[PDB]
Amino acid sequence: VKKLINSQISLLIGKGLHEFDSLRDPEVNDFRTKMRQFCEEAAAHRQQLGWVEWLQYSFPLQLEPNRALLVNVKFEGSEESFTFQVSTKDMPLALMACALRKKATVFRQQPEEYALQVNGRHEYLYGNYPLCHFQYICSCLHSGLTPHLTMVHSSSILAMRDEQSNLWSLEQPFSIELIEGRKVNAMKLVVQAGLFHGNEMLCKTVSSSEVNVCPVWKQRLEFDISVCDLPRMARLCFALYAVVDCPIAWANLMLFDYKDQLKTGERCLYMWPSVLLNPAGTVRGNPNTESAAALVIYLPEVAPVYFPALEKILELLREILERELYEHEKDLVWKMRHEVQEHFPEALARLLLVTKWNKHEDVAQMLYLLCSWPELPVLSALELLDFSFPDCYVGSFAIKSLRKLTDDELFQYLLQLVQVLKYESYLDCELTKFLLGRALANRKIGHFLFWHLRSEMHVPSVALRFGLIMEAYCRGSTHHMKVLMKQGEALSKLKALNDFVKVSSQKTTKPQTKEMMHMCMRQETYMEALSHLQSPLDPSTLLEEVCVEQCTFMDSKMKPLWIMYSSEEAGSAGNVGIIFKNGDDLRQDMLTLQMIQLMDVLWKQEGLDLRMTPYGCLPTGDRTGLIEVVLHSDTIANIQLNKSNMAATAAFNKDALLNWLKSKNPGEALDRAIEEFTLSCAGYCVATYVLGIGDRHSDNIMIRESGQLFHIDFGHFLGNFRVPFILTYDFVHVIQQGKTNNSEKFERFRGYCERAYTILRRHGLLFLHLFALMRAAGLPELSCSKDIQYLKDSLALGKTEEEALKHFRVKFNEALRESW
Ligand SMILES: Cn1nc(-c2cnc(N)c(-c3cnn(C(N)=O)c3)n2)nc1C1(c2ccccc2)CC1
Repeated sequence: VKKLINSQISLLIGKGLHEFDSLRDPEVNDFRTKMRQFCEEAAAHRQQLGWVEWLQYSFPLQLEPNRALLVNVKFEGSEESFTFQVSTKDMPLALMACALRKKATVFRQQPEEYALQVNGRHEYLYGNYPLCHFQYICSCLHSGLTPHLTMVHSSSILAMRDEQSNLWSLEQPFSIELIEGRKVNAMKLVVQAGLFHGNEMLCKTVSSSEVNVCPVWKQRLEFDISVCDLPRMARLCFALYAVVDCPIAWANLMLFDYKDQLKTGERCLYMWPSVLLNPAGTVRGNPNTESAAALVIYLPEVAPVYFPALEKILELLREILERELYEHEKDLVWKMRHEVQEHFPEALARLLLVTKWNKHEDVAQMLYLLCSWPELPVLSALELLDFSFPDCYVGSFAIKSLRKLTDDELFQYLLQLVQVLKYESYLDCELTKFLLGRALANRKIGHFLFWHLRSEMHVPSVALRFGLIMEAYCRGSTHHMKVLMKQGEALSKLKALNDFVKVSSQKTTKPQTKEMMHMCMRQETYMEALSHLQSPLDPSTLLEEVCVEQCTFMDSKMKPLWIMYSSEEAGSAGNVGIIFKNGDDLRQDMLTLQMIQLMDVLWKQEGLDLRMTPYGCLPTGDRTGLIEVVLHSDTIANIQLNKSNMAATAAFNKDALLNWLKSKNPGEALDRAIEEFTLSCAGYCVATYVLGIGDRHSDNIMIRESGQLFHIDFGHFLGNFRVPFILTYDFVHVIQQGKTNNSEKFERFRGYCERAYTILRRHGLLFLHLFALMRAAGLPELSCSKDIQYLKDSLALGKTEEEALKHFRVKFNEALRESW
C-alpha cells in the first residue's frame, strides 16, 4: 500500500522517487518531509469538511465575470425527469424546491439537503446566485440548449468525500579561490565572476587571468564588497568564455545555505551551456555530471556563520516623480522612506529598488519599514514576485499580500506564479507552500498546478523542484493522483498512436491511415486507456466513451489527432473533442490564449461580451499538448475554397463567408450571426493588435456556424516575425451585411474596437506585471525589455486616455486604407 503509492507517484511525475534519495542532499530531504507533512494536514482538514465545503473543493463554482428558460431536472436513482419553465433570476434553491414538490406529487409523498449536478459533468450549481450567473446556464442560453441537472443529496456527496480519503563583526572584502576546470572548446579562457542581488550587481564584474584552452587558474578573486554587507539572497554568478568573444558555459550559486549559514569550503560547479553573465538562471548545477563542464572554486573559512535573525535586523518634488530615475531622485526617495510608508504604501516597489543591498545597515532600515508595512493590493503584490525583488522578506510580504487572492483570481494567474518558481533560490520557499496549500484546498487549482509542473519535467533545470512539488501534492491527494494517472495513461497511448499516424501518412493514403488508426484505437488497451477520464484541459469536462469512427488526424506537419468523445448521461453537452499535438512547443499558445481569456474577463466585468472563443490549450509534456475542439467551426480558407454542389456557392469570392453564414443560420437566425461575427471580430482585432499577433492568413482564422470569429496558431506574438491594426475587406463586408456602403453597422463596430481598447488600457499594468513574471519561462519571444516594450506602445500606457484614443484612431484608419 505505502510502497504502491510510491511506485504510483514515480510513474505519474515521470521520475523515480529513488532518484531524490540517491542525491543524499539534506535540502531535498528537508523539503520532502516538511512538505509531505504539510500536505497530509491539508488532506486531513479536507476529509472533515462539511458536504457544501467538499463541493467548493471538488466542484468549485464556474461563475460569469429577468428572462424565462426551460430546465430539465432528474434525481440520482431514476431515469424519470421533469421540465420546468423557470427564470434566470431564480437561485438554484428555488429550482431544487420545485423539483422536490414534483417528486412528492409523482411519488405520493428539504431543498437545503441537495446540490444540482450538471449532467455528465464534474460541475455543480449551488449557493445564492441567480441561474444566469452560472457558466453552464449561459452556455445553454447562448447555444439554444436546455440545461440538464441532477438533484444530488447530501449523503451521496459525503459518500464521494469518504471514498476519496488517503555577521557584522566581519569587515574584510569578499573573495574566492578559482582553482580549475574540465570543459570542451577550440584561443584562451577567462572566467568572469560577479555578485548579484537579483537583476542588479552588488559590485563590479571581476574577471580572471587568460589561461590557455589546454584549465588551471588557482587565483584569489577579490570583490569590492564586505562579508558583513552580503545580503541573505546574495548570488555569486560565473561565466566561462573563450577569447583571442565566444560564450561557453555559465553557473550560479548562493553564498548562504537553506539553513542561513554562509557556505565553506570546496565547491565543484557543474556548468550549464551558453547561447554576458546570467544572474536569473538556476543556482543548482547541471545534473549531467558526465557530459558537463565543471568549475572548482574555494569558499574561504571565516572562523559557523549564520545570517542574523529578524529580531537582530529589526533592532538595527517627491510626488512629481511618483508617476528609471536619476541618482539624486533615488537619494530623495530613500531619505523620505518613512513618508513613503505612511502616505505612499503602493510606491513600496520603488523604495525597494532604491535601497542599497550592498550595505547591511540599509537593508535592516528597509526591512524595518517592511515589517510594519501595510498590506498591498493584488496588483502591487504581483510586481514584487519578480526577480527584480529577490529578498526573502520581500517575497514573504508579497505572498502575505497575495493571500487575499480569490480562487478565480489565483486560477487566472497560476501560469505566471508557476513560472516564478524558476526564480526561487531554495526548495523550501513561501511560493511553494502557498501553491501546494491553495492546490489542496481546490481540485481545479491542484489539477492545473500538476499539469504546469508535469509539462516541464523533461526540462533538467526544473526537474528536481517540479518533481518534489508534485510528490508533495500527491501525498495530500491520493485519489487525485490516481485520477491524474488515468489522464497520463490516455496521453501515453495518444503519443504512440500519433507516432504511427506520422509514419503512416508518409507511406499511404489518408483513408488507409485513418482506417488503421481506428483498428489500433479499437484494441482492448487503447479502448480502456482513452475512455473514462477527466479532461486535462478541463477537470469539469468528462471524456467518457471514445468515438473511434469520428476520430481522425489533421494534415499539418505534425499530424495532430482529432479525438472525439460522447456520454449517454451528458447528452449533447457530452459530445466533446480534444486535439492531440506532438512536435511543437505549445507554451506561447497557452499564454496568448490565457491573455485573450483575461481580456474577455476584463471586458465582461465592464458589461461587454465581445463573443470570444477562449478554447483550451495545455502543454502536457515534451513538445506535447492538447487543444480543445471548438465544435461546428471551420477556417476562413476552407469556406473561401468555394466548392460546387454546396449551400455556400458564391458568384464572387467576397460573398463566400456571408453565404456560409446564411446556410448555417436560415431566415431570421442570420441577423444574430452577423452581430456575433461583428463583436468577435472587434475583440480579436484589439487582442491581435495589442498582443502583436502577426502572420495572419485565412487558414489560421476560424468561424463558428453561430457566426463567431476566432484565431488559431499563435506561434508568433509581441511583434516578432511592430504589427499594425488589421482590417480585412472580407470581414468588413459581413459586418455591412453584404453592402458596399453601410456606415451605421461599421461605426458601431468601430465603437466596439474603441471601447474594447480603452478597457484594456485601464488594466494595462496587469498585462505588464503578468508578462514580466512570464520572462522566467524562457519563451524566445519574451526574453527582454524590447518584448515588454511592444505592449507599452500597443497600449500607449504612457499617454492619457484621450491621447491614446487618437493614436488608436490613426492605427484603425490606416488598417481601413490598407483594406484593398
Ligand atoms: C472542422 N475543424 N474544426 C477544427 C478545429 C476546432 N477547434 C480548434 N480549437 C481547432 C484548432 C486549434 N488549433 N489548431 C491547430 N493548431 O491545428 C486547430 N480546430 N479544425 C477543423 C478542420 C479539420 C479537422 C479535422 C480533420 C481535418 C480538418 C477543418 C480544419
